[PDB]
Amino acid sequence: EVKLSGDARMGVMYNGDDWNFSSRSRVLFTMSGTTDSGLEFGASFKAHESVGAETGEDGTVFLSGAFGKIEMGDALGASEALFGDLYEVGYTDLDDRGGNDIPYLTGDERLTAEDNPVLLYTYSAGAFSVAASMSDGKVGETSEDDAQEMAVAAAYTFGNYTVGLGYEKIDSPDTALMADMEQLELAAIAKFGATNVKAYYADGELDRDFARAVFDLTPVAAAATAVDHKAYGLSVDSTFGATTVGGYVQVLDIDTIDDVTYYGLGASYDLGGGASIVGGIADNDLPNSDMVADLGVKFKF
Amino acid sequence: EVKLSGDARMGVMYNGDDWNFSSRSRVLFTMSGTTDSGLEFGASFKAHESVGAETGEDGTVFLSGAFGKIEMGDALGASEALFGDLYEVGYTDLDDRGGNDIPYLTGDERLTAEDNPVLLYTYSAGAFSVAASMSDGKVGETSEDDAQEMAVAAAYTFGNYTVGLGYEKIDSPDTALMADMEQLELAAIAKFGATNVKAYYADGELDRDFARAVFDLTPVAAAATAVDHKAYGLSVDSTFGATTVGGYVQVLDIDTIDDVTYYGLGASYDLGGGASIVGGIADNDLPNSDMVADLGVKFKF
Amino acid sequence: EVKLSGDARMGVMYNGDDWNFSSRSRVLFTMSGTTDSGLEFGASFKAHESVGAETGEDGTVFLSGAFGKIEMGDALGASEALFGDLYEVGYTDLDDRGGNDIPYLTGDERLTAEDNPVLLYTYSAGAFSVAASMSDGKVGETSEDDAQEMAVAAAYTFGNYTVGLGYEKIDSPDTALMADMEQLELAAIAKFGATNVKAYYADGELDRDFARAVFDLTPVAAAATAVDHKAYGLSVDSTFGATTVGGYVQVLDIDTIDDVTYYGLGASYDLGGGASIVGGIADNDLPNSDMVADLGVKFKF
Ligand SMILES: CCCCCCCCOCCOCCOCCOCCO
Ligand SMILES: CCCCCCCCOCCOCCOCCOCCO
Ligand SMILES: CCCCCCCCOCCOCCOCCOCCO
Repeated sequence: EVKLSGDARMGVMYNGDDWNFSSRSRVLFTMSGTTDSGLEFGASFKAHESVGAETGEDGTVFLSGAFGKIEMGDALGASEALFGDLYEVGYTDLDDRGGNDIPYLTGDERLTAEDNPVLLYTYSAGAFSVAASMSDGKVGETSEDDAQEMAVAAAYTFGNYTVGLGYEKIDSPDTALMADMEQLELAAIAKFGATNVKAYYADGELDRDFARAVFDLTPVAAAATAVDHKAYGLSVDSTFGATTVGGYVQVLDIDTIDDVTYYGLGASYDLGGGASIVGGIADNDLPNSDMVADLGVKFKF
Repeated sequence: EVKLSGDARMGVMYNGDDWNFSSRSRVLFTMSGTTDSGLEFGASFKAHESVGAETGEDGTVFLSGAFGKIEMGDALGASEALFGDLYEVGYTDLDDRGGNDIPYLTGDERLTAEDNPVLLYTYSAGAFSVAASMSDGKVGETSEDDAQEMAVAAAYTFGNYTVGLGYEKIDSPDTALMADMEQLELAAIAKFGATNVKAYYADGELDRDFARAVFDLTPVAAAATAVDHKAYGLSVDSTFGATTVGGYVQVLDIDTIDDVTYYGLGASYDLGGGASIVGGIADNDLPNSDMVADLGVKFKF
Repeated sequence: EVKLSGDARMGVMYNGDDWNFSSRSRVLFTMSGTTDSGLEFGASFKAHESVGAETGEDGTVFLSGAFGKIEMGDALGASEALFGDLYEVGYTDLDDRGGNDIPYLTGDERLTAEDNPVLLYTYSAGAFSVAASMSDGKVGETSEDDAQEMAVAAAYTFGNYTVGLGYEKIDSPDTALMADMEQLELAAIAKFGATNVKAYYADGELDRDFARAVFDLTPVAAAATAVDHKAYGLSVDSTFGATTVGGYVQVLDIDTIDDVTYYGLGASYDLGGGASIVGGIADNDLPNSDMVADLGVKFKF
């Protein structure tokens, strides 16, 4: 069975200097089935991904059961599968100055995307959850000696709160050229009525020149070094009636290289029916940074 | 909600010299919704446009209400939104020698396409209609100082006839390189039973070397000059029973550069059910021009 | 009317040296309609082919009736339309070492693919079938003097068996550069309960350097020569309960150039519901050849 859903948005966006019209529409194909013993299986991808979904680069395929779910394709990484990301600000998701996303190292469309189809395993039992993920250590089916990437996370919900932790590791095929990167994450999610609060603290080590490239700095002509980093952040959103207001603030401090605090503030008004007016503002504290902002309508079909 | 429709055609086509098989199939995704106060909203794009529809280059998004409809994306331009184009000849739309389309300067996939998402506003009240359109004056969200393009049109239906007028203007970012282009259009549409008659007269001014490029002439190594042009044409089609016969003739006279009359004659036979046999013939009076022609079946699903 | 179906698979694949995750998902658009006298017409293409299906390179359009079916697009060639191919081994279709496909010269995505939309005509009456196919002798609608390719096949079912024959011919536009290629095929299909047996014998002549390129050999700096070849093979599959086991073996002997025998063995277990576990092994006898193999699940929606 194949079900269709879709979305669209339109409005105006300020990129720091000019306003521009911004719009889009997408269509999602969700396919499902149950085997005779009650195993579930399915697949989904958006229409603009038809081509990569046909090679396993985009879209995901899965099979679940009493043993947990195995998913393959552009599967999220284990930590991000359990904890997700922060309040999404702006109708276009105002990612320009850093975004609402938690800086997960692996999985998805993140640092490991070249590796795809990656595999995600997840399993819950009552109030606990575990997730583990990895590439094959080759570039999909072309047996390329590469990035072996992997992650593990686990959570525990106790009433109102989930708290969890995860570990992500990216192995370098030539550490004289690229240090291995690793990160440890702790996250705590709390819902109190119409308010959601999500907070995280991650720490680990990054390859020097990847870290210098994050902040847009030329690399240094030397062998690879690992620098230490710690990241952390918070979003709060609440809904009153049909109005949600929310924001987030996060910091990345990569030691010996630079520090940035980035943030955003947004609001939505639900017109009911699948449409809402959404608008937002995000920025960070580095040097250049010019706020971006937007305002428009978002539609779910 | 997401509805699917689609089309397909197949037959043989004569390009001036040889016959070739010609065929295609397309699928259109139409998505709709109503908000709690009865505002309508939607989005649509064809499957082969999944990629550009995801950036706002292809497909359109809209929101309508008592105030009129706002549409954003590859929106038609205001004049073309009210008056449309002439009898479509041939199963492949025999556009080779000039086509059935009225030479609108803006909107759509026309001279302004780079500008997209462009915006179209339309509003009717009883028997009158207004439409206005424009780009943002940037290249979508990449704030590129460019083509500010805009148009306005209005119509009035009085029984059997609509008559209307429109104005289209394209501003040059460096008039020493490209003159501004403008056009004024008047159109009159009349339905008399099973006969439709559409006629227009447009006039204005074009950039010299754009006009020379239309007729496929090298440009002249000089600063930009505007040349004056006037365009006009007519189509008539009628249906008897299951057979429609129709044609059009149009002329473009760009002063000091060249004149062309182009035309076409076609017929359809409806097999009922969404299929019809369609065939046609088009040509113009320039020098080379070898008639193109075709014959095949067209299918709507 | 537009119906959606789709498929997906996931598992691990061994390419001769390494195992890799391999997965995909696809969506097929099938569109149909009946005219007032009961002619059927339709079109279909997969989502990842939206772009070529819009030019007639991918997907097919058709119109059938009492006269037979005419199909245009990426239509299969006449022989392959009647006889199909051998047991498909492996969840990814383990085509690496030669595959389960019978070496048809024309149609489809085979040697004639550049030619597409190609045309297929088929007609059955009781127990007999005929099929004929061809390109236009141009490169679709760009009138390119090329490959005129064509084929004819016919079959006869007598109870338990179909036996048939076909002829395929590819004409060279410069025989000093490329010999014409031709092939004659005989095939016999037999179903005995849950067992299917398919066998073929083809023979003809190939262009020398195409034949040398098949076996991956540099060509020889001389004018084109035709070499003679004969191909033949067999697959057997049977289902016991929910387990199907099957395999095939085929040989290509191109005279004065090289001989290869290629084969594969696979099995499926049906989980019911559209999912099955499939796995397989294929290889050939040339020199390098390292077996490929796979194991995973396949899903139909
Ligand atoms: C710890 C691994 C991080 C991996 C993902 C990168 C996280 C990026 O967000 C942090 C930085 O703030 C935004 C980027 O700063 C660069 C300049 O602004 C962009 C235009 O020049
Ligand atoms: C007034 C602005 C016009 C902007 C759109 C162009 C209108 C084109 O149709 C008129 C010309 O007739 C067809 C083209 O003539 C050129 C040569 O034929 C094509 C193959 O060489
Ligand atoms: C008679 C016309 C044949 C036209 C289609 C080609 C048939 C290919 O299958 C036969 C050969 O066996 C597989 C290929 O052998 C080449 C080397 O292996 C591949 C990796 O190097």
